Parts: sequence; structure tokens; C-alpha cells
Amino acid sequence: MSTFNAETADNLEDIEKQFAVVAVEQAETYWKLLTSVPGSKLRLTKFDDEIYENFMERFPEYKDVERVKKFTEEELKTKEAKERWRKFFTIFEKKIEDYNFGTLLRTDASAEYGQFTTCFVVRLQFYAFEIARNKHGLNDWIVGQK
Repeated sequence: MSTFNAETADNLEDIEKQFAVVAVEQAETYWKLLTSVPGSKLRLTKFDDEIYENFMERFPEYKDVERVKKFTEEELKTKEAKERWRKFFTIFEKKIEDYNFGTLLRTDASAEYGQFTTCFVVRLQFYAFEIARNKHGLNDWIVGQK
């Protein structure tokens, strides 16, 4: 009920307002953190290890180094994948509260922070690919930047 707390949806542009600002800052924050210290000690969540494991259990297609590094927007935008991200959410709805907090994630791990080399995602999709890339060391090169 709009009279009570939560269920608060002002408009889609309001959703995209809070989303756009948090996403762009979250990206340059991640970048800054790695250029200082290696991504290994950086915990994405207090469930990061088991999020990685459930990602390779429910998606044994992704666990390949080449399927960990990069994705395209279109292969997420298929009905099958959208549903799969909802099933993937229903696993972590018990532990990851802010699954749809809004985050900027790069399409390819070894690609920079450019329009075509990045896509807009939720926190759940971010953590999934990010923890993966971190263990696989596909985002190692940020600690080697200047």
C-alpha cells in the first residue's frame, strides 16, 4: 500500500535517475579499488564464494574462461536468459536483498569502461560475472593500469 513504507514507485525516470547515478559511480569505484589493491581480498558479498558455485551449477555453459570473460547484451535479452536471471534471483532472494540495486558491468572483462564494452545490469548479474572474473583473474589488468 502506497500509504505504508515500500512499494514506492514514483515513475520509470525516477527509477532510471537513482539507477544511472549509482551505476556510473559503482563502476569507477570498482576501478579505483583494483588500481590500488588486487580484487582478490575484495568481497563482492558475504556470500560471494557460493554465488560463484551456484552460477556454474545452474549455468555449466558459463564456467568456461571465454564464457566468464565476456557476454553480449542480446544473449541476455533473449526470453530464455531473462527467465534464467529470475530463477537465478529466486536462489539468492534468501540472502542477497539488494539484487536490483542497479549497477554498471562491462560486457568483456579485459575491455575498458566504454559504451559498447559495457552494459546496464542489476547487482545479482554484476556479482555473478564479477566474482567469476575475479577468481579467473580476467580483471587482473586493472591493478596493472595507470
